[PDB]
Amino acid sequence: MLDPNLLRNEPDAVAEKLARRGFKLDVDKLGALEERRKVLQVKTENLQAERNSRSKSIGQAKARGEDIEPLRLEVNKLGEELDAAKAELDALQAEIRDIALTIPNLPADEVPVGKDENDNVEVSRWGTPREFDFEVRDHVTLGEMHSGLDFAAAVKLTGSRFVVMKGQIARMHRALSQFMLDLHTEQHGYSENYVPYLVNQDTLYGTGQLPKFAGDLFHTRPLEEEADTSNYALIPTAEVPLTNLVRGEIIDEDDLPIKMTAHTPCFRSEAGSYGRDTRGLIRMHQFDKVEMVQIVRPEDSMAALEEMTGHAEKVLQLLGLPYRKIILCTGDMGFGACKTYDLEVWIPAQNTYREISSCSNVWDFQARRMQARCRSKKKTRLVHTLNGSGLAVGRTLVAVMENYQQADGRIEVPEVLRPYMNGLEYIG
Amino acid sequence: MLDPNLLRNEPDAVAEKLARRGFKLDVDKLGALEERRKVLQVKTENLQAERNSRSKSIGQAKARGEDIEPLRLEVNKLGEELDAAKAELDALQAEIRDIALTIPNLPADEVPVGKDENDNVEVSRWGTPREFDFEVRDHVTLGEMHSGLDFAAAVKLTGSRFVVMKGQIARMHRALSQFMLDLHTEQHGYSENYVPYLVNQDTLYGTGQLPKFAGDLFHTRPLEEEADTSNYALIPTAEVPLTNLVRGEIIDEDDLPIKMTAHTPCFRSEAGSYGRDTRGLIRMHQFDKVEMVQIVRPEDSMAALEEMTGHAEKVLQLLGLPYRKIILCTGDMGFGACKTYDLEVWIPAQNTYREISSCSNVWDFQARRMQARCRSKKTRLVHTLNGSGLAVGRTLVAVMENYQQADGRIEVPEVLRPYMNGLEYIG
Ligand SMILES: Nc1ncnc2c1ncn2[C@@H]1O[C@H](COS(=O)(=O)NC(=O)[C@@H](N)CO)[C@@H](O)[C@H]1O
Ligand SMILES: Nc1ncnc2c1ncn2[C@@H]1O[C@H](COS(=O)(=O)NC(=O)[C@@H](N)CO)[C@@H](O)[C@H]1O
Repeated sequence: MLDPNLLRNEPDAVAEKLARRGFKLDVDKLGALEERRKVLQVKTENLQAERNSRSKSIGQAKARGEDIEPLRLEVNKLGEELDAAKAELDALQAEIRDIALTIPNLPADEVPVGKDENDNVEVSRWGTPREFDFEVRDHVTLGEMHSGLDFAAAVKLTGSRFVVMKGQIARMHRALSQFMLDLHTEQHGYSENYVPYLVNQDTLYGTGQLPKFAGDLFHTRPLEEEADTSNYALIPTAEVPLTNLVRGEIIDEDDLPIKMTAHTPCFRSEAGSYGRDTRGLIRMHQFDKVEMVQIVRPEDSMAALEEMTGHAEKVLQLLGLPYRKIILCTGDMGFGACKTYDLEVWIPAQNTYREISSCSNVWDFQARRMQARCRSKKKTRLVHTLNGSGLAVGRTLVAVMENYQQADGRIEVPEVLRPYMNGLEYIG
Repeated sequence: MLDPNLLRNEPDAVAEKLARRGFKLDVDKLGALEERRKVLQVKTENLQAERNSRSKSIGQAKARGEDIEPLRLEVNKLGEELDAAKAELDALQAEIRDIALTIPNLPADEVPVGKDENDNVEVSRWGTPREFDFEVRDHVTLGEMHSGLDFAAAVKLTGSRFVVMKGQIARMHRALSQFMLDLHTEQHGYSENYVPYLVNQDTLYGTGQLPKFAGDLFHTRPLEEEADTSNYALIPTAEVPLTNLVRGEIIDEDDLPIKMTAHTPCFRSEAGSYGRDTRGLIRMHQFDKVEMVQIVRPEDSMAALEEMTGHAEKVLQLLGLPYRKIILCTGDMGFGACKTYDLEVWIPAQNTYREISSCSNVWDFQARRMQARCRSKKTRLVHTLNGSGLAVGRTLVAVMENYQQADGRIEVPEVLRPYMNGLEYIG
């Protein structure tokens, strides 16, 4: 959610910034509801003052031995008028909240204006894509050769967009997640967390999956013994449970930043992807990801974005994987982001770079939904939140398999993963 | 599923064995359906002979120049009767299979007869429970002290019977999983697998979760774009996807045994657990577990059960955790097992042992459902086995409580220190 004061005091300036994202805010519809809400708030306050005064008059008339029936009739009338005005105000506030919950975040001023991915801007590059002296194989072919990636088995067990990994390739996928968690928790200052992989509706509203993106998730049916409290969804990223750990809290500013990481499976319906990324591990219903989340004071979020993006870049550099860093344009950003960097890793068989991390500054947008606040050394204000992949493990495995392949199909194990793979030098 | 030959031709002998595990086979109902099936099979044969004979008569009457119209109508009526016979036979065969899928496995002869968990038999015990010179703290209190187990945060994110682990305790939980996978893959001969955590209905029938235990699982709603193919359930154990990897296969016996391991989250509704293990990590909707699965030739499954149970015992021994090995009696075994060992670990704050692994020989029960066979020639069903090596959450409970110090710090078990960047103590 955006600051309601920006929506009430600068609705036209807010609408203009939102148009850059391709979002059309109906200023006049919201303004008419806000005007009706102000009228109803004044009415409820007037009715409450009038009812309270008439109640004091009853006490006095009763003590004076006067007839209290005319006053009792008035107090009853006023109580019902107050109940009607409160019901109308609650319905109006709900209508306003429903609109407010559909609005994407305001982009930061330095975000370039653009309509889609072609308008994103490269800000830096690292490393040189390997020049091969043989015909490269993609990760699916490499995984078949080593009996390490089995998509057919996953279709039998479950369905499309799942995988079964086996043996040395499964060990390498595990080693990547362990190297990532260790780097972030031993060198980058994040605290490790084990989280639920199912979450409730309050959590989904907190991070912005709800109300607009229910279709992007897998939902579980309620349990018979928890009939009214188990409408859950599988997490699409650890950003959702981690960010919500501060929901409803007031944190002392001196206890910020809070830096968290977790390795979890991530579940996505991938709706709207018919025929998109049908090869291999690129777009799965289930993928592992090592996530970074930061909860910071509002003054420090742009600085924290650079730090967190650097933490993701360090994973790629230590793995020897060439990449490019892109700033997303206004039209290509996620709902809650105000500024995002994507890291795109070189994928030899595709002869292009593919997204391996998104790092975003969410400003106070999720903090507002979650009422996550901070207190200065005594008035409170919303914190800022940030999230970033460090990294998507499946896509990192694709990049390692393809960039480290040898002419005979073996895959050299990157130096940093060897201590996690019992010293193994090559797959195959 | 049981061998259909045994159910059809020695139902009372099968009933005698099933009654020892507390299951009453309805021999009368099954026998009545089987007789209707055999009668319909004969009726179909009578009808087909009549249809072929009347069709042969048409050809003769056509060559002679006689009126073939009455014989043509007779052939059509016989075709309709054959159609009805076949539909009734298919419906009956489905009804018989539906019943067959509700029957538990036959217990092995050496399984002690008993009614419930009080009739289980202790086989062996290892180690000696620690004697404490201070008041024992439970894992929940220890987890609060170190800001490492946060159940209230999990209620806020999700609901009851979930947890959020943080910091050193979360790292210890991870180290346990890594130590277990490395032991099984590097010393015990298991192949590591990454598996789906959602599975389809065929997979659930393959391992026995369906038809009877749908209420034990979390089910996902179908996806709008996979409307007829995405009725999935979250896995309750990696046994489900791993064992189904051999579904529909004919394996050369020289390629057996197949030994697989995986580390996965496990999801369970825990229906019927009102007020049982309300506090802590012992009974959760989500828990991690390092699973072992073996696919073996039928002659080797009892030896494989001893080997696999020993693999799970080695995790406890290496972690210095006292335990007991129990053989479950007939009345306390799970649906698909023919023989199960319960490894139970010492839990200081509860002053008792709690199950940390179940190791089972499933005989040919899942192999039959999955049509997983092997060739030595003729084919036969493989045997399947599964065993926890171990449930990670309960192992964490056991490590936290058994290694606690007077001041609330927790000594890190020696074997986990290389997986915890050399950390000696939690705190
Ligand atoms: N369906 C998918 N299959 C495989 N990898 C995926 C899939 N969807 C996303 N990813 C990977 O996960 C990364 C992060 O996903 S994201 O949606 O862009 N961003 C987030 O989820 C944020 N919480 C930051 O991690 C992507 O950059 C991509 O590498
Ligand atoms: N809800 C739960 N929460 C935590 N741990 C559990 C839960 N249910 C079972 N476990 C643990 O998981 C172990 C194995 O579970 S089991 O159902 O007994 N058996 C299996 O699942 C078999 N596939 C062997 O692993 C149990 O011994 C127990 O230690």
